[PDB]
Amino acid sequence: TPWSKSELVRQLRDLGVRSGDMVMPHVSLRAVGPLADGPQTLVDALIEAVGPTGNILAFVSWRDSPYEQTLGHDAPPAAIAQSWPAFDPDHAPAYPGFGAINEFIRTYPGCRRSAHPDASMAAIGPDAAWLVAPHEMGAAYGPRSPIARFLAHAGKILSIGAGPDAVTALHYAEAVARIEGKRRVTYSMPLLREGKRVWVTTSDWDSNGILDEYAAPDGPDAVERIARDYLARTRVAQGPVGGAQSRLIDAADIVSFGIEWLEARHAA
Ligand SMILES: NC[C@H]1O[C@H](O[C@H]2[C@H](O)[C@@H](O[C@H]3O[C@H](CO)[C@@H](O)[C@H](N)[C@H]3O)[C@H](N)C[C@@H]2N)[C@H](N)[C@@H](O)[C@@H]1O
Ligand SMILES: [Mg+2]
Ligand SMILES: [Mg+2]
Repeated sequence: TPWSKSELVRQLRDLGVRSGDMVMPHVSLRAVGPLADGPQTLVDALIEAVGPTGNILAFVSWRDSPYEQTLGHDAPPAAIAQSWPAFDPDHAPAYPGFGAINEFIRTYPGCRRSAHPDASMAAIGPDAAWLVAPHEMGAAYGPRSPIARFLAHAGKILSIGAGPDAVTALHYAEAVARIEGKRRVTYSMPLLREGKRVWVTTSDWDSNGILDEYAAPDGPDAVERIARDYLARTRVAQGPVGGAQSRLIDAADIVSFGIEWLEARHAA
């Protein structure tokens, strides 16, 4: 029988979500199983669980990010440059590959959306505007990004059937780790500025693997390795949300662990 909003809220409370919390979810809807009203049921449950003073932050990206089409070039290729849509935060759909729940989050009334087209973050709650801006090119997951502010805001990572590789906040640890050999990428995104499309080319840390040994397309990357080690070494509330094995992780603690993990393994 499909899970109801009330059942999910009670499960979230059992896992340790409290009114007023700042939560970043990573969801496998397949693991959760059927929901009374589809994915919206779990969105509504998350909002109820954090309450009217709580906040949700999600990494939603953009269905049409021209990442692969511009990667490695000093400017967008001519055909891309002429016809790609500018990123419009009000209308651009979320990227399906990071979870189908994210499009429901981003379209929720009052949701705010960050300006970085590839790293776009959506937030719901009283602190949403403060969470989502600034989000500049060159600051995808590191200092000055919404992730940085999430980590300063008592953030909790709510993994609902998701694997250790899903922990986006660990890209902050990669950004700040004092290690040699860090990989960077160059790409271009089409922004809206005063109603006009402006292409911006930037470099940033490689979010597909901070060192060569973490950058195999299949993984495992550093996020996955760090998170697997952390979860083997730390008390973390675990329990069901819907049909999904779930965990509620202190974000600052896992990111600090990840910085240490990288710096212990890689020369400065
Ligand atoms: N590397 C191994 C990991 O790979 C993917 O996760 C990555 C994404 O690939 C990356 O995406 C970027 O590169 C994509 C491919 O070019 C673009 O499509 C996308 N627009 C662009 O933002 C995110 N920023 C960070 C995330 N950890 C898998 N989901 C994950 O399970 C696996 O562990
Ligand atoms: Mg508050
Ligand atoms: Mg809207």
